[PDB]
Amino acid sequence: GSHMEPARVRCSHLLVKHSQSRRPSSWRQEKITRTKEEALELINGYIQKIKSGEEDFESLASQFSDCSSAKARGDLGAFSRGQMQKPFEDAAFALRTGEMSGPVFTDSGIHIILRTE
Repeated sequence: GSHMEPARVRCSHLLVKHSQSRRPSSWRQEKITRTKEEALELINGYIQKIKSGEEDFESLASQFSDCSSAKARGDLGAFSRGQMQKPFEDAAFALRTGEMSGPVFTDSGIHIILRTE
């Protein structure tokens, strides 16, 4: 008598892209020439800060996300399943209040998912 995964969850997301993509363009830089390994270093760097509580995810997502989502704070409030990608959904809906998925690798870049609520 339980629901298969939550129906709606709130999770904030950060996106770091890399050269290997169909569009290596950012809002803070023209051509993203950073390779995957460089992106990994960046991602892991934030992942540690998020656990230790060095910098706030909202501030990170609003600055380090190559996507326009940075200006959207990085948070999308409570979202349903049919709003996110398959890998994102699996990770986001598997995070409880305080959990962080980490590096979600997609073709459009690496997404960091943190359960804010």
